[PDB]
Amino acid sequence: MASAVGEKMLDDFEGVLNWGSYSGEGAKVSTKIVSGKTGNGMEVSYTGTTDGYWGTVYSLPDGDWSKWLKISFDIKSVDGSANEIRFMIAEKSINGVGDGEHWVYSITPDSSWKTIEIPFSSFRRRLDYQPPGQDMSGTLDLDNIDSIHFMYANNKSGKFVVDNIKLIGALE
Ligand SMILES: [Ca+2]
Ligand SMILES: [Ca+2]
Repeated sequence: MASAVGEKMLDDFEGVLNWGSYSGEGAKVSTKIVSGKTGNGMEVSYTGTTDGYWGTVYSLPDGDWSKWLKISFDIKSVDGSANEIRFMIAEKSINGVGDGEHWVYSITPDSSWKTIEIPFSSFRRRLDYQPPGQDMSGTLDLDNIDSIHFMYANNKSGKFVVDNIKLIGALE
């Protein structure tokens, strides 16, 4: 730890890749490390179909960040396209099986680097799909997070880079 601003880095891609990519049923993925907005970055590549799927997954060491934190990441498009993607956040189960609640938000990139900061206040529940070992609170609980997922939100192809994935929070 360093005795400064409440900013907490999560990932910055300066070491070996540590994310869980997947696709299927006529949809496809490809993924590797690159040069990023700072030092190294990660680049992903996707191919869609109307009923197929693609995504990639991060496993947190620490999963409470309530009272005042926001998230921030840097992103840029390497197809030039403004492809529609979504985040999904899984909450902890009160039973200790699977997940407790599923929360979503859709976003779009640009052809130059963008610093996407989100206050967590923009997310909603996944409406047709939720887990059985649930909390069902209608509150996204930054006391008790389980995992985070990047996912398809469209059926076309696309390619992009990401870096600088952190929590932010100060008086400024
Ligand atoms: Ca970096
Ligand atoms: Ca909840």
